[PDB]
Amino acid sequence: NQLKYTKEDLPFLATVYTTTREKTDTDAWVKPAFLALLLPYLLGVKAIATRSMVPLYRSDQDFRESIHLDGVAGFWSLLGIPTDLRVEDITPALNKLLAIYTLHLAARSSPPKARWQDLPKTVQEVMTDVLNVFALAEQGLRREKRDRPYESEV
RNA sequence: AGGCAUUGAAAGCGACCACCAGGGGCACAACAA
Repeated sequence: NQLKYTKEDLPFLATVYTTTREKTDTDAWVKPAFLALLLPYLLGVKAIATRSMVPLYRSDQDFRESIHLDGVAGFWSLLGIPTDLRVEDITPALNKLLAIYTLHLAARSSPPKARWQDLPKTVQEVMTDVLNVFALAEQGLRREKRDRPYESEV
């Protein structure tokens, strides 16, 4: 949103926190889960995402994983992505998470209202059988009232 | 009015067609205490 925060304390324990205005859990977890994979990929830092005000304190081999996610909504467990990740796994995780977000927002979403309350069903069909990726594409087409995909979407 | 004589060979189907389009999710609810 050349330093501008020079009066603020140096962050030895750097915590960042989310707020959302629909009241459900999957809606609460979609931005933290994305941020908790993302910030280690941008900055090489180690993340714990939790509801807990007390953290796990990190040290020289507590550091043996890059990310922990304490108790994510069940869309996470349904994707089968680990709740704890070593640094090599973070780009596989960001790929699966954005691939399911960019597939949920195509069908079972509306342009001003993302309807993340339905994300567990979009994950469960994609994981059951991979051709359901095209079943979701086709749902998108019908919402969009379009009979055929663009050449790019194919 | 009589005897006689109530039938006979062959054929018993042949061609073509055994479907056509279009739809194959639609809505919402993902926690409550």
